[PDB]
Amino acid sequence: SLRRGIYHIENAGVPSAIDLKDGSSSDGTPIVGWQFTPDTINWHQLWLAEPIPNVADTFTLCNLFSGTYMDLYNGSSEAGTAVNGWQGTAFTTNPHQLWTIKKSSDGTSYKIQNYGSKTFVDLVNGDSSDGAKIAGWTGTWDEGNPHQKWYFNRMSVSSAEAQAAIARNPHIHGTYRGYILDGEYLVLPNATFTQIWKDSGLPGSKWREQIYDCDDFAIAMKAAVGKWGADSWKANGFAIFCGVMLGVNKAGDAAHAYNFTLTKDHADIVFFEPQNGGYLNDIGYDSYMAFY
Amino acid sequence: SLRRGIYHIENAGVPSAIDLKDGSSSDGTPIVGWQFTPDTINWHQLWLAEPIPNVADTFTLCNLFSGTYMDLYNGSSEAGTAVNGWQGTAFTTNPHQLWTIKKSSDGTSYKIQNYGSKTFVDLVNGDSSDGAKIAGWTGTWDEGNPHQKWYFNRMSVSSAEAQAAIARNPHIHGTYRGYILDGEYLVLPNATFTQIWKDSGLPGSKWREQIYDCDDFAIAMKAAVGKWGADSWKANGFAIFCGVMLGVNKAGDAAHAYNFTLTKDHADIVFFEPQNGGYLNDIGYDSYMAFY
Ligand SMILES: C[C@@H]1O[C@@H](O[C@@H]2[C@@H](O[C@H]3O[C@H](CO)[C@H](O)[C@H](O)[C@H]3O)[C@@H](O)[C@@H](CO)O[C@@H]2O)[C@@H](O)[C@H](O)[C@@H]1O
Ligand SMILES: C[C@@H]1O[C@@H](O[C@@H]2[C@@H](O[C@H]3O[C@H](CO)[C@H](O)[C@H](O)[C@H]3O)[C@@H](O)[C@@H](CO)O[C@@H]2O)[C@@H](O)[C@H](O)[C@@H]1O
Ligand SMILES: C[C@@H]1O[C@@H](O[C@@H]2[C@@H](O[C@H]3O[C@H](CO)[C@H](O)[C@H](O)[C@H]3O)[C@@H](O)[C@@H](CO)O[C@@H]2O)[C@@H](O)[C@H](O)[C@@H]1O
Ligand SMILES: C[C@@H]1O[C@@H](O[C@@H]2[C@@H](O[C@H]3O[C@H](CO)[C@H](O)[C@H](O)[C@H]3O)[C@@H](O)[C@@H](CO)O[C@@H]2O)[C@@H](O)[C@H](O)[C@@H]1O
Ligand SMILES: C[C@@H]1O[C@@H](O[C@@H]2[C@@H](O[C@H]3O[C@H](CO)[C@H](O)[C@H](O)[C@H]3O)[C@@H](O)[C@@H](CO)O[C@H]2O)[C@@H](O)[C@H](O)[C@@H]1O
Ligand SMILES: C[C@@H]1O[C@@H](O[C@@H]2[C@@H](O[C@H]3O[C@H](CO)[C@H](O)[C@H](O)[C@H]3O)[C@@H](O)[C@@H](CO)O[C@H]2O)[C@@H](O)[C@H](O)[C@@H]1O
Ligand SMILES: [Ca+2]
Ligand SMILES: [Ca+2]
Ligand SMILES: [Ca+2]
Ligand SMILES: [Ca+2]
Ligand SMILES: [Cl-]
Ligand SMILES: [Cl-]
Ligand SMILES: [Cl-]
Ligand SMILES: [Cl-]
Ligand SMILES: [Cl-]
Ligand SMILES: [Cl-]
Ligand code: NA
Ligand code: NA
Repeated sequence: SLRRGIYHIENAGVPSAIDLKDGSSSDGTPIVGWQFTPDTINWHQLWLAEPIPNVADTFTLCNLFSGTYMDLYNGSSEAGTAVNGWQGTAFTTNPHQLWTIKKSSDGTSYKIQNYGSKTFVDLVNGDSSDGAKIAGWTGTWDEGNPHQKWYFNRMSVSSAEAQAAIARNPHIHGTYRGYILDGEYLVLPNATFTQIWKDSGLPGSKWREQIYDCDDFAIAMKAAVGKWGADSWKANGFAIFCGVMLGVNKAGDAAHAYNFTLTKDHADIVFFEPQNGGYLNDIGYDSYMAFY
Repeated sequence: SLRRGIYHIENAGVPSAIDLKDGSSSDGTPIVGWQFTPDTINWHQLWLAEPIPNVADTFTLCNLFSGTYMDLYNGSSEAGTAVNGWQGTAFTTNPHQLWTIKKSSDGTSYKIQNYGSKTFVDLVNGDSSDGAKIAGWTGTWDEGNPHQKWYFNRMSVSSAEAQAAIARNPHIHGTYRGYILDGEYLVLPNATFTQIWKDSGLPGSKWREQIYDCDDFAIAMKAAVGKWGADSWKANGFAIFCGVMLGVNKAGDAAHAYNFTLTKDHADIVFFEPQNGGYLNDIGYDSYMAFY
């Protein structure tokens, strides 16, 4: 089963993503194929998949930027029926907004079927151009047709996943305790994590004994990433990944406060020094506490 | 011995505080007697007392706002010698800026003696008017003269003191762990804590599932109080008191993230709800973790 999470949804035949045109919140805004840049935030192309209770393999798909839902227009089973963004709710009973998502016959990509119409999300004619129509279309679960096949590229971690990446790190103190604050997290590219740091004003902050020292830098970075999240995205039900750690050096006589993020493959953490913007696989400290 | 800390220094004969005139950082800015308002930040009237290593009962006194030091002008032992703010450093060997501070013969107020001149800080003629001259003057350790007697009203807590106030609270979970970030903390009046909340923009923030929920409010408040500290005060070597707590309800099935401060008498904590500005002796949660 596809897991709850945020996905960048990429056609299997051509490198077009599912894009809500201009990120618009208007009802009936077209969902189209569009090119994308890897290792960036693709602002109009992220989708929060919310599993429906007791309805196997069935989800709402909420655009992260607009807060509006993937909607098959009037639920029509006619081939060519528009797929658009439309107002809704995460656990709606409106079948126009409910999608059964299961692996295709290649075992890697998925097909996306409207729960009411039983038709599939289709990149019409396999057209790779920016703005190409996506429609509901007749199809089967098992056929090869790449027009109806979609890679769900996972852009978030659950809290259990973040905890696993931390636990595999070698720079964790024996007395470590971690404090989990949310359930599902958008993982940022370093380019974006850095941009938030820059825009927070921290690059200009001066270290001052106790009154603006390492703990203040680290907490300010976390707060800046939390503000960024709320100010940037209209969907609810996820957070943005940015941790704080306290750590102690090998000699046991100096402690430090810093941030952390996740690798691109989501399997490991990487430390961030908010006093200078650097990313480090070894910051010189073993973490005794984290919150994220 | 007077403990390291921040003090509001009040004459024993008349209710005038030691005030660095207009908070000015200029060398030679007069230190004068001035009236004050209890339970406020008295912006020009706070002094960070730094003990000198191996020099019994002897300190520098740094104005918290200006960052400049109490200085006996050219170290003169003449009665009437100006006491002024002047550039220096926390552990200076300049005797013009070193002060031996010990209890007077009333056992409550202190006398303040210049380490070089052996003269005492004196509110000239006991004058209660705003802007009255403070000077160095001849005197004795044991005499009653109220012109040379000063109540050191303690406005900060050590970390050990904050930890004690938390440990006496009844709403602490069995699994509680606290994480100490600094060593000495300015305790804010609630009026000021509230003003920082208002000025942070939090009163206008909307609760949103995971993306701006209780943890985000609490961390933003802490960050706002940390920014306030650095932007408001020029002295170093202290922090501003504002904690974050995570807690769990009695039934064990709901958790919450909130802030905390200290009572006026510094002996107890009081919870703060950053979603609405309220102060509570019981927020409905027992804390399992804190950082401050
Ligand atoms: C059959 C029809 O279903 C619902 O209307 C849908 C639309 O539903 C969504 O938007 C409407 C406002 O237009 C409303 O906010 C609703 O809660 C939301 O789910 C939408 O799916 C469009 C495009 O496919 O189709 C129908 O208009 C319902 O509101 C109608 O009363 C009626 O039951
Ligand atoms: C080039 C082409 O690929 C396949 O046709 C697709 C369409 O395939 C879907 O619709 C057809 C009926 O129109 C049939 O139901 C098929 O099972 C289903 O997957 C559809 O993807 C459209 C729009 O993008 O493009 C092509 O027509 C294939 O069936 C055709 O034989 C042909 O090889
Ligand atoms: C005896 C004299 O002592 C020092 O000068 C002091 C002043 O010292 C303070 O300010 C000066 C700059 O004016 C400098 O920054 C110094 O480090 C600092 O401690 C001050 O106490 C004034 C007013 O009482 O008196 C003397 O000017 C030293 O700089 C001089 O060279 C000389 O040794
Ligand atoms: C009213 C007055 O109070 C006391 O005199 C103080 C001064 O006291 C200090 O200085 C005198 C010498 O001028 C002497 O050394 C005394 O021990 C020392 O405390 C001084 O505080 C000035 C400036 O504020 O005001 C008064 O003159 C007292 O000795 C006088 O007899 C008289 O009762
Ligand atoms: C917010 C906006 O994002 C970018 O433009 C989007 C655009 O983004 C995708 O396509 C561009 C090329 O047009 C790049 O491949 C990006 O990496 C993609 O994410 C599309 O989403 C369209 C259609 O909805 O809207 C544009 O606003 C960027 O080019 C803009 O500068 C801007 O940052
Ligand atoms: C920053 C400034 O603070 C206040 O004025 C100070 C003044 O403050 C004291 O005296 C006033 C009465 O003049 C009240 O009692 C305050 O509670 C005191 O803290 C003095 O410090 C003088 C001399 O250094 O400077 C003034 O700037 C306040 O009145 C101003 O509005 C302002 O907030
Ligand atoms: Ca949360
Ligand atoms: Ca600090
Ligand atoms: Ca610290
Ligand atoms: Ca959150
Ligand atoms: Cl094409
Ligand atoms: Cl096939
Ligand atoms: Cl949701
Ligand atoms: Cl008077
Ligand atoms: Cl006497
Ligand atoms: Cl200091
Ligand atoms: Na820096
Ligand atoms: Na509110």
